[PDB]
Amino acid sequence: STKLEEHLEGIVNIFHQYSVRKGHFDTLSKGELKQLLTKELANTIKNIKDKAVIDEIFQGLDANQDEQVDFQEFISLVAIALKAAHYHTHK
Amino acid sequence: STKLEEHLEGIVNIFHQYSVRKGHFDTLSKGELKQLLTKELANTIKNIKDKAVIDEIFQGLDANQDEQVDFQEFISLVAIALKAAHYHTHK
Ligand SMILES: [Ca+2]
Ligand SMILES: [Ca+2]
Ligand SMILES: [Ca+2]
Ligand SMILES: [Ca+2]
Ligand SMILES: [Cu+2]
Ligand SMILES: [Cu+2]
Repeated sequence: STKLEEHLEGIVNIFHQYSVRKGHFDTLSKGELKQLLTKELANTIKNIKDKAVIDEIFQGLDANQDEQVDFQEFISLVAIALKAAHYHTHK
Repeated sequence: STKLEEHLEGIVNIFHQYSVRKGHFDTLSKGELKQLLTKELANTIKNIKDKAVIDEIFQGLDANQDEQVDFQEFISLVAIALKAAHYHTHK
């Protein structure tokens, strides 16, 4: 409804377009995370292509080591991307 | 440049339209946070026009106790609001 709320809805929508693909409809496997990062965060994260970088993000986000990133764990990634977007407006 | 990246930039933009108003240009006073919450999140968080409700959210954000919500602290509100918006798409 407000522009902020539309941004919140959009982030949720984008999570879901990747989370539905395989396995649990509401969590991201590593493959789904990889597709999300590659496509949707291509200009935000350095070395986004490199394989090592994705295994390491994935391990960092998977706080309970069940090999899935749930919505709550995914929020840590949004936090990282928000800080960088903030940095980017000033630099 | 991606849709996700635009949403993240849009969130920063909205933080700045309130943070520049008074005192430090890059942090939110309780006054600026009040305005932001009531105008931009009016449909996302329960009963946000009560005085008691605004005060609670400010204190919870201001984690080092310096009377400002800087952008890093503001990311916690974004996290709260994302979880709320996620809960609402399924409920
Ligand atoms: Ca999945
Ligand atoms: Ca997990
Ligand atoms: Ca300010
Ligand atoms: Ca503070
Ligand atoms: Cu969901
Ligand atoms: Cu700023």
